[PDB]
Amino acid sequence: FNPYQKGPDPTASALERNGPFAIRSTSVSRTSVSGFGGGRLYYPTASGTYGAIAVSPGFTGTSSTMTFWGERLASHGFVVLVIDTITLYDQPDSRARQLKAALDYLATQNGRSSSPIYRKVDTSRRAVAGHAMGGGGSLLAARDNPSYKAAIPMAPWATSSTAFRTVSVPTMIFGCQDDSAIPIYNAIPNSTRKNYVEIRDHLCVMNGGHDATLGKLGISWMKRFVDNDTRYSPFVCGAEYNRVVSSEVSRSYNNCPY
Repeated sequence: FNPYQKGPDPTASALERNGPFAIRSTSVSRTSVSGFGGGRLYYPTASGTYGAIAVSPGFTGTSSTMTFWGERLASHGFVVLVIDTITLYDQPDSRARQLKAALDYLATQNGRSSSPIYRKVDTSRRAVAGHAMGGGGSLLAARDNPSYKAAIPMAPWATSSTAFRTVSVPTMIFGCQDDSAIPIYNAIPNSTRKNYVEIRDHLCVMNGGHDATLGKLGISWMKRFVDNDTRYSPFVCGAEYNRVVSSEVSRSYNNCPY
């Protein structure tokens, strides 16, 4: 009995579409929060306590460019806050701090009976994700906050790959072959559970056309690590992953099994 397990036993097709949790979304206003630029909160309406995921857009990106991830993750049983940055021009380090703020905001809101997500978040199970500089942001957050359960940097950008040589959070990186992501993956300690999947734009991961495959891989990673849902092992390490990776995928690395 995994107490964090949610949703039906997984299938490829169910992971290639919006999931079985009905979700609502609300706007988090800039005026309500000091540590980030507000954003879009997606949450399963169904009773329960869920893992919390904060997702960063990249450089000049808005929460609206990442709504795919809000809906896709939340609809498979996560509370997902797609942040807007304090400015469009915020660097990775600032995106990292804003992702950490967004997760702390989710923990604070969890405890307020005023909040639609009152008692809906397991504040012990947090993950980060983001696109480009938001990817670098997610990975810096995960570096600084090893209690986090998972990171998914998608087309990650940073000024240094050696910055990630202490990452201790299970990290799935998405690459777009015709775009940095590999030096980042190589820098992560091989003692850290990690996975690289290269799709064949820079915004091939952004709201992209490989939505099916990237969504499946991403939900699977959050399930496996945020929920400890070993039902998804076939989808991140086993026969299903190997099917995905063998097809659309130019290259993949991992240190499977986990």
